[PDB]
Amino acid sequence: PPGPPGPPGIPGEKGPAGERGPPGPPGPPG
Amino acid sequence: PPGPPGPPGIPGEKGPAGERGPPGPPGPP
Amino acid sequence: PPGPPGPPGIPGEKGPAGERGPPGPPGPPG
Repeated sequence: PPGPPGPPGIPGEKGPAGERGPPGPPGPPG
Repeated sequence: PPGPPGPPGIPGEKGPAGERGPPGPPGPP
Repeated sequence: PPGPPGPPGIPGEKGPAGERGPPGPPGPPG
């Protein structure tokens, strides 16, 4: 009779980096 | 007679958060 | 005789993309 199921697959890879954040607030008035 | 293939692997981790944004605009007059 | 185990499963899917980064710092003085 055929044997047991094989091992689980390896984990997948880490996902891509997220998007760069938005610009900050305006600086102090000059 | 080997058995059937194993189950699919676990998902990978979510990617890192993006980098911080740039400085804001220069102060206006 | 005892059947050997099956082959490994397929690798997992990748993780999703990361979250957006934080806002930048305040701009420089005018």
